[PDB]
Amino acid sequence: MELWLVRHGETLWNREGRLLGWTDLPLTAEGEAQARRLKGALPSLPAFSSDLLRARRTAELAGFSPRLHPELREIHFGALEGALWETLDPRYKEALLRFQGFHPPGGESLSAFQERVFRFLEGLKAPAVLFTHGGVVRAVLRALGEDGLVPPGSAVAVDWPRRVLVRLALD
Repeated sequence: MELWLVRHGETLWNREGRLLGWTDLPLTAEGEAQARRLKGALPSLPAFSSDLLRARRTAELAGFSPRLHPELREIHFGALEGALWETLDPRYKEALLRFQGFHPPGGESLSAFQERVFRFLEGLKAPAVLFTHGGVVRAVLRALGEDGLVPPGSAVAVDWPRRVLVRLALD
């Protein structure tokens, strides 16, 4: 199934390097610029979006009127929301780098996050554009044998659940 996953534009915590999950930050001026650039670079397909502000705003600026789904939200970091990556305990850093065995207090485990994301994707019966988050895109890429956290305001098209089709980044 052809699915286009879009990572929302940048927020302040992108440059600050803080874990950004359910904290509802708005896009920065540049983030909105990145979103605008997506308009015309994404196919006209039904759209779904994380209900978090930065994702919804990215979808709007990209020219879409998506159906909101909490299932497309970034992982919930719990007590780690807002934590600087730099000073994150090595055990948490490794869990996030290896994408396994991560369950922050008051948050969501990586395995539960994956279950949530993949269950949502399984329900998509036709091609669509999904406005979402870095962790969601990473979960999909990693499950397809590819690594890397695509830049803010960029997109990746995949043939779910078989392979990545194209990675699209604009300047």
